[PDB]
Amino acid sequence: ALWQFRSMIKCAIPGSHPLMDFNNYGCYCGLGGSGTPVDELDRCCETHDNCYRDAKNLDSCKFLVDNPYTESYSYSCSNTEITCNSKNNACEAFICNCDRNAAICFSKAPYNKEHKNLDTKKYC
Ligand SMILES: O=C(O)Cc1cccc2ccccc12
Ligand SMILES: [Ca+2]
Ligand SMILES: [Ca+2]
Repeated sequence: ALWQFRSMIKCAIPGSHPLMDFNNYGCYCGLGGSGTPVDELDRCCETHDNCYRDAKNLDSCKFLVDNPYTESYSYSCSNTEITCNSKNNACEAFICNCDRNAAICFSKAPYNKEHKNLDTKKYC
């Protein structure tokens, strides 16, 4: 679920504040997305967006309000290590891995201040 993804980021990148840092970054980090990502970080977000897309299109999963963000899994954090609980059902595991892969990705992408709150009507 959304809150848990926020905590994943705090786990992968300890000195970080997610809502502020990664929301409305580039073209994909934020609600929806458009165009080509600008950045490796932005790419991390596009892949996340696509991961949620695929999850919605697993005909065996029916998320509340049709939003995968709505779905909790369990997962733990041990010194930069995110671990998805094996006991999460197939749909929760999938979402879990979207979030975790995205937090691992964010932790290795260059953060470019330029791109925070990008003019998306122009550059995306
Ligand atoms: O996925 C989204 O729609 C927005 C979104 C994207 C990336 C990181 C985030 C961190 C905290 C809250 C929202 C976030
Ligand atoms: Ca997005
Ligand atoms: Ca759940």
